[PDB]
Amino acid sequence: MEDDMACVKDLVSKYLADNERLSRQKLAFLVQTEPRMLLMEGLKLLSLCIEIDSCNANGCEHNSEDKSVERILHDHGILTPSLCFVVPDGYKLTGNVLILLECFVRSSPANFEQKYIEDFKKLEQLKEDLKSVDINLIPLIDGRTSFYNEQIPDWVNDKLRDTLFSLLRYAQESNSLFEESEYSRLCESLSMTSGRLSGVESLNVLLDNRSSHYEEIIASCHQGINNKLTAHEVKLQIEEEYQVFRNRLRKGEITGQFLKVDKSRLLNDFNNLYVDEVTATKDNIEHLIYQFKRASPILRFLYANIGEGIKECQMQYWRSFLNKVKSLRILNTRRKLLLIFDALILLASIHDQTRHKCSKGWLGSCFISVNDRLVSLESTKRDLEKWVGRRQQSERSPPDKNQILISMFQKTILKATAALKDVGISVEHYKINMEVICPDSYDLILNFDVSGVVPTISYQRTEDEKFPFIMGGVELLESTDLERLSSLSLALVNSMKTSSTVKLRQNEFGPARYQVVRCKEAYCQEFLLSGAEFQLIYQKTGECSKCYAINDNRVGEICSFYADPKRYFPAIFSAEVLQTTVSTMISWVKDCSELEEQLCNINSLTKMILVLILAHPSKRSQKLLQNLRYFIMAYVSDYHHKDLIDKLREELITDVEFLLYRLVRALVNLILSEDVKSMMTNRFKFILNISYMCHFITKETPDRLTDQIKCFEKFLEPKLEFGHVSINPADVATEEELDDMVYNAKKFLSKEGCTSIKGPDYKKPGVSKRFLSLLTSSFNNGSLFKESEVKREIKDPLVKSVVVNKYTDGSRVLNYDFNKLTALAVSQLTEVFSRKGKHLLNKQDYDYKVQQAMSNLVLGPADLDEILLDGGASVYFDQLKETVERIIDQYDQPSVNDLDEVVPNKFYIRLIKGELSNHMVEDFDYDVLPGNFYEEFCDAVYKNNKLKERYFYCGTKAVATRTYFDQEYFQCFKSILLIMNANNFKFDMGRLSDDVRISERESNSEALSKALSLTNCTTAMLKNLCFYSQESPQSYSSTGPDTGRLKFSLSYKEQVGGNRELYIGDLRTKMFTRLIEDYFEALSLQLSGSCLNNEREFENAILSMKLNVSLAHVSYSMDHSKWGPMMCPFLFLATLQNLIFLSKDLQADIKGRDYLSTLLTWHMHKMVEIPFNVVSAMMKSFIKAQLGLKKKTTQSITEDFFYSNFQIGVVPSHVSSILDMGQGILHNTSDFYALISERFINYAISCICGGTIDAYTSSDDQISLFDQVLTELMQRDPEEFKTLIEFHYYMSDQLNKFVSPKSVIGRFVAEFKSRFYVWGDEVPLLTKFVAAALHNIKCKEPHQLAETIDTIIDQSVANGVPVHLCNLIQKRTLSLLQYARYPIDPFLLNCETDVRDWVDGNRSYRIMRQIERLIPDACGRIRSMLRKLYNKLKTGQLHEEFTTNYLSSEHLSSLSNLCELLGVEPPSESDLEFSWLNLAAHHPLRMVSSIASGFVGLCRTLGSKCVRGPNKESLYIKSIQSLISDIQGIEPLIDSHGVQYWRVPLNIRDGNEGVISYFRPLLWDYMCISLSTAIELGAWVLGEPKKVRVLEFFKHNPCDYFPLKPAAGLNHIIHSLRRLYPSVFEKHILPFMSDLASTKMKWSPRIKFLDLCVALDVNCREEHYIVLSSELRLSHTRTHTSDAVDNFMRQIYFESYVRSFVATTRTLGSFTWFPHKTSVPEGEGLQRLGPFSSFVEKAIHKGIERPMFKHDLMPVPLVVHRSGLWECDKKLASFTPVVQDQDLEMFVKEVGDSSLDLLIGALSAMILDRLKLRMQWSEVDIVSMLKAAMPSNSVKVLNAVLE
RNA sequence: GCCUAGGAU
RNA sequence: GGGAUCCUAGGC
Ligand SMILES: [Zn+2]
Repeated sequence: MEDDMACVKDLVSKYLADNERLSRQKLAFLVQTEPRMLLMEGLKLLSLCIEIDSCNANGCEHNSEDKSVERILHDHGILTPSLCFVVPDGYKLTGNVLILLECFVRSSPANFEQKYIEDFKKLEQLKEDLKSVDINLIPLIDGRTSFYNEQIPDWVNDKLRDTLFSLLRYAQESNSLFEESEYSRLCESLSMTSGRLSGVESLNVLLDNRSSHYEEIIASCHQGINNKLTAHEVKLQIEEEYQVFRNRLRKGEITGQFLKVDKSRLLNDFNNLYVDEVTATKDNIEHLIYQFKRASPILRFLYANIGEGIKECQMQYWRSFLNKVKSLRILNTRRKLLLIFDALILLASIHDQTRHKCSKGWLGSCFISVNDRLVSLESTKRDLEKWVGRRQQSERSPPDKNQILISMFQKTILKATAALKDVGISVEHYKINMEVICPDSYDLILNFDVSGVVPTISYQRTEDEKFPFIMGGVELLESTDLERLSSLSLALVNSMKTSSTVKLRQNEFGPARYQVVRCKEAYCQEFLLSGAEFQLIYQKTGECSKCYAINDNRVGEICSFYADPKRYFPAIFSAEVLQTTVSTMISWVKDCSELEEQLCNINSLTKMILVLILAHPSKRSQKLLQNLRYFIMAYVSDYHHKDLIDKLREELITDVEFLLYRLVRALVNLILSEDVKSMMTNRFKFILNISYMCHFITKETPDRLTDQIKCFEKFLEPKLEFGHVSINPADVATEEELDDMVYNAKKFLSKEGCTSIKGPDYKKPGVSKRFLSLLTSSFNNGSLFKESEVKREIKDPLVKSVVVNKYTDGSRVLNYDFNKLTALAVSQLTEVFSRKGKHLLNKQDYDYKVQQAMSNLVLGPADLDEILLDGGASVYFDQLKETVERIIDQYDQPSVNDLDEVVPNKFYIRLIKGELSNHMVEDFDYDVLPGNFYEEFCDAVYKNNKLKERYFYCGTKAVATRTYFDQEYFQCFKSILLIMNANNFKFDMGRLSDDVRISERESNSEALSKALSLTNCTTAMLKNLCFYSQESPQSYSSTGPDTGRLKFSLSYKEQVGGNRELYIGDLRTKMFTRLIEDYFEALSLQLSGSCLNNEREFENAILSMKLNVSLAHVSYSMDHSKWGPMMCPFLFLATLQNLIFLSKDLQADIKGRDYLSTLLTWHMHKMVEIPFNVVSAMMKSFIKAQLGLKKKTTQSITEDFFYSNFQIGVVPSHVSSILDMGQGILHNTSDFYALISERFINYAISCICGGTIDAYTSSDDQISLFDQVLTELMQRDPEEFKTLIEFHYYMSDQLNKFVSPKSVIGRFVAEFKSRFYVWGDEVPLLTKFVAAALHNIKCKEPHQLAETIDTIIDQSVANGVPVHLCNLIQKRTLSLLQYARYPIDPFLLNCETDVRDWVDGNRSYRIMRQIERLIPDACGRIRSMLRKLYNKLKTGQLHEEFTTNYLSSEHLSSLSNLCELLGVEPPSESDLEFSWLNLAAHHPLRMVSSIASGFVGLCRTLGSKCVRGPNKESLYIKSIQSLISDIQGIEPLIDSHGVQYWRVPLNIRDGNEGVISYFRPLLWDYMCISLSTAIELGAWVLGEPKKVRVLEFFKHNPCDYFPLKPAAGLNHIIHSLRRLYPSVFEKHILPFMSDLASTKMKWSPRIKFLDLCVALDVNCREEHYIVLSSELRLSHTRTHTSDAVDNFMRQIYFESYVRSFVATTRTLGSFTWFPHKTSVPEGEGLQRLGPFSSFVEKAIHKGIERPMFKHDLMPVPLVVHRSGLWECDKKLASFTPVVQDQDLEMFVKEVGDSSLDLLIGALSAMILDRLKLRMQWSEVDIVSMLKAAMPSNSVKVLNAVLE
């Protein structure tokens, strides 16, 4: 700790500015050794610096020797009788007036004003005495709120502050030095404030340690470049390059890379694109539609022809009851559970049959028994026979099988009921019959014969003949297929609620167990199409791809397939949507005369496409549709890339895709049809929207492993050609790695072009020195700016999951073990063999025997091994055997298992474990267990000393120890759990599966806590958690800080098409990157053109675009490939080290540049990790290929790259190359680079030709808007235009920026960020928004999905979607919700919306509309009543007799009280009876990824106790339904769409408060919602609704639009917050963004409306819309800075009268009403400043802190007197704004509270000095104002003022 | 492979 | 990716 004081003493000796006035305390601090002495001297030094800086900035000389005002005056030559001893911190005299000063620091507005008022009273108590010598005193006060002075570098400042606080943090010393008051004041003074600068300059508190490796890098980055070239010079180089390029090109030495377009060739190649197996020339629609319906199982089932055709049985009740019993894990699943449970349902069906001849619940020999299981009957009889036989033998080794069977039945049923009756309710709802069990049944069982069909499931494919129906019977134009598909998809989705059961029959014995299988069956689901039923059958549960089978009763097993439950979602219940989609889509192109005939064919084709998408959803069918957009984009263009068509040829596997290809090719050939020309825009829209029919599938991933391998290959494969791949770089970098790094850094800049015997070689990384020098020089010469930059010099730019590492020692592991991994792989392989491999290969194959040997090796139960030796593989096993043998030979803190030591009946424990496995501890149920059990458990735990001290404290155990004695057992049980932290292999597998990892993961905040808790300032700030904290390093090498290097990790982010990469960091990597990110973004913010962060740029982009397509100017829409993995931080550093910013200052520039150099140098050395499963799978491939068990495909380069390093020893773990930039990490710097480079390139092209170009960017995309000249030239000299484009390609390639083959050039479209535009018409996107809105449901409260879908629909409607679609979607969602039977309240969603209900409505306005529609003739007067009420209130007549009198008050008859307080008749007596059931009127509903799983979770959660009691309990929803159904005065009511709302009588409104506690009346909610919305929106929403019939039909062309705008002081809000709720205000706005502790507000206008609005609220963009003017008719319409400147003026004027204050840069700015350099133009309120205009400009709006002199109006300072400005005994000028009644009211309120003579004198003086200027007072009153202000004594004050 | 009793899912 | 039984003891 001594080193701390040492180094800080060194700093304060060095960096302290030379001034002898600091020397004294300097000495006093540089000599002490006692801690307390050092703290005192340091704090005194800091306060001295503060007061010095203050007295300098104000203009008062520093009282150094600490004189006294008596002495201060008497040594100045005046007489002073006697004073009280006061010590000033500075003073000054001017003639007969005096100026004092006093300053301090306080960081809390509560403890701020105290010092202010104390100093003011201490000064006035001396002014009163001073007044009698004819001398004026002016008591200045200053209130700085930070110790950040100006004579001291700030990093030294806080480096001193924190070490002082630490030395002060001696516990014993702090205690035995002072009390808690001053301790608390001091600790919050060294608060480690975030300061005013960036947060990286703190680097200067650490060593350099930059010995040798850091030099040559900078040299190379600075060696060849020449960043000084003049402006004119660059023209020469540019011209020479252009000339040599054109010359060497025209002679045909380089390619052309660009082709002109022709529709013929494009169509021809698009047709013959896949021409190797689509043996077709032309296409007939008829044969197509014919062979479609007979394609594949689902299709052949849909369009088929089937189905030309309540009992309260005794098979359901039993089943429901047994299901419920099974749910709770009561019974021990042991040697034979489910068999008896099957026998019981067998007897149930037997009994039920012979009474009413039921025909249900049966397929051949099958019956859905318990958990959707479909058992046979024969094997049941056999196993029952065998069971009773061996049981009789056990009785032998008397009774008959009947007797023992009924005995078991009686025993199990009795145990069942006995367990149930502990807590569970009984037969009361379970209406069962104990006659089912006959006194003899086993015989009756053995005499049951049913005949029928047999069930089968066929795995392998078949032929198209086992289908016993007639294929083509349905028709396209009808909508049966969609409903069949909906039903089937729902039957699929529902296949997840099954729980993993325990099978009964292995069902097969032999390798045919994957061939057609039928002995028994397994689980099954039920669904109805129109008439009869159908069973859907599967075998194993979960959510993994498997087989299925569709069984029926009249025939067996219509088909079978290979689907997967998820990914089939977005079709359920949505049938009348898709049809409407297709219809409105067709509706566009239906007027093309040249297409009149075969139009119906188009219809069929469109429909067919959609059904195909829905029937066979698969990965590689998405990209085919997506890529289509680029083709159509190319069609309308002019020039396209040379190598385009070879992109749309990815990969196809099975047939269906080729069917889709043929269909779409036919449709394109028919739509395009070169001999038709009429409607181009509509066909454009049609095809384009057809291309977006890809989102309909899903966004998820098909697999995991082969999804990770792809991304890993994408990562690695391009970093190998360049020839630089390091491996396992240790934290201490050896020399060879540094050497290779230098060599590669040199190689990177070795690019060349157009001057060589080889010419340019595209598609290879690197930058050439010529172009880089040209760029840098042309940038430094200011040849890339405009007036918005030359006039504004660039100010200094300095003013999810996270990985947790492992640890074995000081070091950190970085390499997996070899032999451990070998053992792991072997084990896994043995598992794979044991599960499936053993049932596929023959026993006389060598591979089978090998696997057998390796399995009996690894677990417990040579001529073959000799042949193995002859098969080469000899030594591999010889070593591996002993290796893994030795690996396998090598292998009281309170916990959860201890429960088994207390609770003997385990069933309770299983209950508890389930409940915890569902809900948190905080919301555990009270009634899961018997009430006595809690007390008995608490007793049995408090007895046993062990667990007692393990959870009780004898001296969080405190809260439990205390509560147990007080006998609140439930809180005790919950607490003991909150401590419990519940929230044949011969070795241990899990330990191995954990040892051979390296990195683990954690959430965002779980680590932020564990960080912030281990430091002083518990306010999370950037530069506090890595610089000044425990566990941080001291110095740093050229590689990284002494903690280590910058790790990372890999994963994938999924989208449509392919998947992008995802880097993940640790805490430190994030913390350090964030600084560079913020820096570069702040820097880019000054320059115009970027569009990644801003908003008001993107709209300018859109406006420029829309403007471009009116004159046919040639747009150029680009893109960029491999942007991520082909950028390098070396390039950023190199272009930075040559950047020269503002040239006025000298050093801080290079300081920042060096800091950034160090940061980038750290970043260049990252150590990317490699995932685990990738390594496991590749090792598996290796160990296979070694023996070559199953020869796979020919290995790519990655497998060899691995195996090479693998069969030498080392297993590759980390790779640290140079070539790759982070993918998504270093965004802002990449955008900066792209912007600068693009501007330079456009500059060059301007230099060559005679035109201009405008561009933009987000991260890699771009546009280019050719000027008029470059457009109009293109039509005469195509050669020159093409060569310009080519030279652009070349140049832009030289700077390491490529162009993807999908860019285009055109005159008819313009693309940006996927937002297309055309002339005249506009292009919507229907399919995208529809497919988005179809699946956006998760497992939240059903009151949130409402606003979710409402937001989605509001966003969509703005883009030309027609509203009918939206209503259909809303109805679909409501039906999906009703499927779970959640009783729909009134306001859940408004399924009636219109076109006015979005463009001018909120989320709730539509609620008001549905209510208005529901129950009229009541609101028809409530509206007028609220209208009168609001009209009266808006002018503030009562303004309080409603909020604090009615709103909070009990809504009992308050309405009638309003109606009598306003004079309108109250409602009827049969009005209050309306209400609406609200679940969760006490506490929100308790709750217990993907989408399907989310939906099944939401479907499950409802049932299981979604109800909280009065205090805390649990119930159901059916319960409350019954308990309402009891009371015979409660009448429900429904609407057409379905909206429950009730009628309950006021006569029993009380007297039965049991269930009625939930209900809530409707008109109350209507009133309050209406008032709130009206206050918020425009008050026009309280007219009278109406429907119009004033229109005749007009021929509505399908494309016609009409843009629209929606129909709509923060300082005052903040004022009211600080005036009403101070505690909430200080802790939520000041630390967020504010510093206004030293600010006054005692003179500010007030508003009553806003005040009461805020009191209620605390008590209780969307630019344009684009719609069709063919809809705008059928609707309804309803019937109805200068301020701030004048506020500051009146504030100053009012303060001028209360006292006298000096006018300086700190007095004025200290107020609140002031334009503190906000968004204000040059001249806005400068006319309303009088004598203060120039000061704001010349002084305030430049950063100049000085006092006011006489030269500031056109050497004594100025004094603000009453109204007019005064110098020493003379007036120069004045100013006086206008006053109002309310301002005077607030004035006389706040001033005339305690004293009187002050108000009288002030008013008299104001009247006097305002009369002598002859202004007029006739505009206001006096007497009534006084009365309204002083309600009891206005007479005497009237007399006083008027006298 | 079976019966009884229990434990774990 | 596509069929769930494991341990200990007692009588066998
Ligand atoms: Zn029946």
